[PDB]
Amino acid sequence: QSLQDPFLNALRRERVPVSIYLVNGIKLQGQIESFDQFVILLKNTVSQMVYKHAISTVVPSRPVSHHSN
Amino acid sequence: GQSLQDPFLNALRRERVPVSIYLVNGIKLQGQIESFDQFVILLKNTVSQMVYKHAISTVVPSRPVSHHSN
Amino acid sequence: QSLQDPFLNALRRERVPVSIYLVNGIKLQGQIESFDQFVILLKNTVSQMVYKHAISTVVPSRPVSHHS
Amino acid sequence: QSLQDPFLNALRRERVPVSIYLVNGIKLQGQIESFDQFVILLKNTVSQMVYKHAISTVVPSRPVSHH
Amino acid sequence: QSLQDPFLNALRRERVPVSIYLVNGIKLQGQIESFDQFVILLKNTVSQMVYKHAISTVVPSRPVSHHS
Amino acid sequence: QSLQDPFLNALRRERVPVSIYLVNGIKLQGQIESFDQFVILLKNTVSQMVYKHAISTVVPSRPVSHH
Repeated sequence: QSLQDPFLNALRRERVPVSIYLVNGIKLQGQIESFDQFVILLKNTVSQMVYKHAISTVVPSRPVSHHSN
Repeated sequence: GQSLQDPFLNALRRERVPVSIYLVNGIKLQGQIESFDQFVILLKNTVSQMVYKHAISTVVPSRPVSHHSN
Repeated sequence: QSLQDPFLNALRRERVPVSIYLVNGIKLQGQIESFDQFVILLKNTVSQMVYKHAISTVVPSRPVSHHS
Repeated sequence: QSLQDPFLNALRRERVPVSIYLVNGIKLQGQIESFDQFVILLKNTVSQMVYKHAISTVVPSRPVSHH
Repeated sequence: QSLQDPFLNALRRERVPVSIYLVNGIKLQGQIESFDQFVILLKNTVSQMVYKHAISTVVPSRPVSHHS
Repeated sequence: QSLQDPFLNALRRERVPVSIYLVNGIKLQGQIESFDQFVILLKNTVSQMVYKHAISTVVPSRPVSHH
């Protein structure tokens, strides 16, 4: 019904490398493993739990089609 | 007042105007409002980037946008 | 009841130059056209939309009667 | 909530000079005129509306008997 | 059932010196007078009100039993 | 279903060293001692309380199962 879900779900389903930018000026990288009401797991060497409230932007490494409905 | 978010974001969208979104950390994002909902804005430029409104300070159009109001 | 609405309305009605300080450090300038539960529209050249969650303090440029 | 209203009320009544520090490191000064669920009106030369969500700490300039 | 209340109660009655670190990096000091759902009153020379939303970490100066 | 409960529980169960990056860019280390809807207890040399609203990301120092 909303946007968050399909956007993250395409990125993950596609295992596309993404960048996640934090409010503190840090730039995380890796693939979107899973997500939540509150968190995303970004997979790199380890799984890391990023809190949505500390996220500024989510930026794919390339155009991902069909981020649909 | 009334609800001002939608009529403003919608104006910027149908008119495919270039905007600058400013983050709470004082970083500047550019592009066009592709879509938006209760929590996020999709800013199309070279890709689509999901921006969380909670991380957004101010939205600025690059030129005046008519009505921008219901 | 609330203070935020009588206070802003007086600035809007009397169309006074205000300085909106944001949590980053940036000092916004201009006039308040309208507002909302979540945003203020500050005008100068363009109509720009501020989220209240990023505002620290609203300072009038000159004294305003913001009574009740 | 009920630890806050009595603290600010006491400050306001004594018209005590206070020091408001914001989540960004800036330090505001003046007197508490009014307050709300969301805002404090700190009076200086002008009345300035401060959002609580942007404040970290409110510091009395001298002791104040609260609740 | 939470940890945040037994944790602050323990520090309170024990009057152990704590260090409150703020979201921005500032370090407050003193003893925990009382507390709320939204605020903590940190006493030293004066009673200062700290907003929890601006608090990053609460670090007691000595080990404390904090159970229930 | 919560994802932050299994992840935190696994990390704690295994007593694994983690790094907690705060909304200010400072890194905290230790082991997860317990946790709340609002806080985590990071055990290092002292039992310290970290608020979740000040946490960017939680980083296990080595791969963990989190089945």
